[PDB]
Order: sequence, then structure tokens, then C-alpha cells
Amino acid sequence: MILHALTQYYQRKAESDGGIAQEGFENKEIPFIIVIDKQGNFIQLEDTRELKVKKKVGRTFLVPKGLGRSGSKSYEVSNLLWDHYGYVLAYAGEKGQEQADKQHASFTAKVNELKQALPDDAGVTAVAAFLSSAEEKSKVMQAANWAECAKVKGCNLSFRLVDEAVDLVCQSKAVREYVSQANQTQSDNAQKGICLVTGKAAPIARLHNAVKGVNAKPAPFASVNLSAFESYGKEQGFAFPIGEQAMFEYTTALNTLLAGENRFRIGDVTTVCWGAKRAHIDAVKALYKSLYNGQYCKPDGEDKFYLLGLSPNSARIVVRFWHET
RNA sequence: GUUGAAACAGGGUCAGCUUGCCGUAGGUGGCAUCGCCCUCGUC
Repeated sequence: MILHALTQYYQRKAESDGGIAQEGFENKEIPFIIVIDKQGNFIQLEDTRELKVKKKVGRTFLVPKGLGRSGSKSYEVSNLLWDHYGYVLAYAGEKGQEQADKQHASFTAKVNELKQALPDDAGVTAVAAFLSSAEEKSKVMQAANWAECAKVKGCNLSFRLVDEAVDLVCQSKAVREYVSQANQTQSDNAQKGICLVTGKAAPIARLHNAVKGVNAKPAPFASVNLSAFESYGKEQGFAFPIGEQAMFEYTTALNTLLAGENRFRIGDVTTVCWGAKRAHIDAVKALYKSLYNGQYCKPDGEDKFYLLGLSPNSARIVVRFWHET
């Protein structure tokens, strides 16, 4: 019940309305947010950081799910609206040219195909014309707080249109349906069942998503690579017959659990905990309020469900806690 | 005779380079074994 209980918990937290991913999204921490108008025109380089003692990468936002880059020719991935700082302005402080310009080309091709596949929106058109103007992207570097996003690497950039100032370009009721259909019709034409945690059909989720929060890099939880990690010659990903509608759910659940109030590490291991809500545990997650008060009592309402104490390493996630009691 | 196969915790490194328990000092200023008794009480 590694991902079975996690899937059941996600099916409980998703239908509770409390800031969680769905279909094909994920709560990503975007540092600097770019605000424009209706037709390109870079007009604001806003930043929403300043949280803890260290300047985190901005607030959390429900962006489309990351397709999982990390590779040589990594520009062939080309995410939807959110990516790296070399996919928007083709800038590279330590990445270099050529390799970063092709990333911008792939990103503008992606936004162009999204525009031609979903027109009349006053949102995707702005980001599509912003990358094909060749006069505002250079102005982005000459903003007001641009000298701060260059000293820190891994700066994610998002787009926010005008007449909203609260919803990103990937938040209006238009591209959300496209992203939901991508993980419903496009991401369902592959290998058949049977699933691993749901027992139903579901396509075999090849190339599992990456979990951000455990390690410095988005470390994938369960992912088979190399060669000896195969059972019967499944060759990368097919070793675990896990469906998309469950792998995505567990990855998004680990992402939401590695960035909220339940995220706390005792020492080189993040021992995140949760409950069944039928959460309100106030026992394991209550290990960092203010000055450690006395909240332990006996109200005959001790919820069940175990806790997953996972630890990072290089880019994998190691499981060490397993106890239903 | 068609069934978990492959796994190293290691490659390896002086806990010391070192340090006076020491300058510090009267067991003493001071007190009768005595105030007392036949080895014959017998021969």
C-alpha cells in the first residue's frame, strides 16, 4: 500500500477544496511573476517572496503539471506556460547561448501551437505574441528588480494578464480544460493495464513525475532507469504498472505535502504526516508552532493512517517509515 | 524443469600540535602518676 493509501488520501484531500492540484496541474513555487497586458508588452516584473529566514522561490500557484525534463537536449520537452528563465527571455547566466536559445524556440513553438489549438481567450495570445515581438523580451532584463533574479538560479517565470492581477495565464477557464483533456485523451493512448494501486485500466505511466521539496532538485519518488532496474525487460517506466491517474495523483500529493504546514524535517529526512479526516491530527504535524506548547490530550478521536518519513539523497527518494499504528 | 537473477560500505585520514599545582604555613601556646600501703600477719 505504498501508493494505494497515498491515492486514497489524495482522493480525500482533492474533493475537500483546500489548495491542491487536479487533472494535470501542480502547486509550484514561482518566484518572480511577469505581468503584461493584452498583446505582449512587458509591463511588470513582480516578485512575491520574503517568507521565512531565506528568500524562498515566491508563493505557490497551480500551474500545469511538469512533463519532467532533466536531459541532454532538454528543450525537446517544452513545458506549457511555466518553465525556466531561459525559456522566456532566452537568458543564461551560467547555461550559455545556443543551448538556451533553442529552449526559447521550443517554448514559443509550444505557446504558438497552444494558441492555434485554443484561440479567442485574451490570454494565450498575449504570451504567444510576446515571444514573437523581439522588442519586449530584451526590455524584461532592463526592469526594476531584474538584478535580483540573476544572482539566484532556478528562477521560474510565470505570466499574468491584465484585468485580473490574481490569476495567471494558466488559470482562466479556458486552458484549464485543455490541460485536463491532455491527461485524459492525450496521456491515455499507450500501454494497457492492469494498474498497480487501483486495479482498473489506466495507461502505464512512463517517466514518472518529479517531486520537489525532498531534495534540492525535483527528485522523482519512484522511477526506474539505467538497465538492471527491470523485472521482465520492461525498459524504463513499465516495470511498475502504475496508471497515470494514480502516479500523477501521488506525485501531486507529495508535492503538496512537501510545501505546506506538514513539511518538517527532523534531520536529513522529511517526516511528513497526514490523516484520514474521517488533517486534524494535531500530533505529528504539531511539532513546530511557536514555543512547543502542550496540545496532547485524550478526546477519543485519534485518527488512523500512517505517516511517510522519506529522505533525499542525490535525486531519488528513500522510504524508511512504514507503520499503520 | 519455464521463475529475484547483479549488489562493498567503502576507497582513508596521528587529536592533538602542549600545559610548574604552584608561590603558603609553629600541632600548638601547656600539665606532679600522683596524693598511698610492714612480706610476713606465724617460726
